[PDB]
Amino acid sequence: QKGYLYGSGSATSKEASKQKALADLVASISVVVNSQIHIQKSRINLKTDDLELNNVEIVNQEVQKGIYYTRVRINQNLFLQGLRDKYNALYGQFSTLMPKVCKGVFLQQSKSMGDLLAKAMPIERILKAYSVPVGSLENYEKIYYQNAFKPKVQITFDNNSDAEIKAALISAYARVLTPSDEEKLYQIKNEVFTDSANGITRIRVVVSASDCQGTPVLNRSLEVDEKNKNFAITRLQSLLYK
Repeated sequence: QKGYLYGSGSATSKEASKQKALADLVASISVVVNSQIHIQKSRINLKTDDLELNNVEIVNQEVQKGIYYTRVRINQNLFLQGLRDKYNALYGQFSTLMPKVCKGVFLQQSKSMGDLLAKAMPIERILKAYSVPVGSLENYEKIYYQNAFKPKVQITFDNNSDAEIKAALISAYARVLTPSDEEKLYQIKNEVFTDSANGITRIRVVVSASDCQGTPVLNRSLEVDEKNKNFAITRLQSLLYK
């Protein structure tokens, strides 16, 4: 009950009006919120967006001569409860991302943990600044730095292959991975003919979650690209049309 925040907008379309008014409402709440953490910090950082809200009230709607106007508001307390909720949903989504069938994690499952922790911390900063509970991420962070940032995956090669480019590969693999030798964690087999062929599988199972890359440009060390291109591959497999 204690508080109601407003937002309002006008556009040559009813829908566009609605949208300009939410935007303006989120924008308006960011302010009240940022300066609440500012009048708390022991001495507009975070900018909220629709993701953070739900189904808010329409207080005015007018239309005249082609322009539409919409004004919206939301209860401050319902707004916080909704943050408590998106947070709780983030927390219990993390638990479904941890170690599991192995001790090791792999790419997307890691990127996702990174994302949750990145959405959660700001939400949590807000919540603590208003004296709502939920206490701690510290534990999850630990679990993240010790299993998921990177992380550690074994990297195998073939009885022959070759070193430099093998080096090139491990080097690129490394801007995303931490080559490890400990077991009970995801593997990535390799075979390089002139251009690689890559396997994923994890502990207890051979879940093949991997494809095979090539680039016939043979110009010696100047084929640095199987690397320069391998990154871009492995990155955009964290879910981005691969």
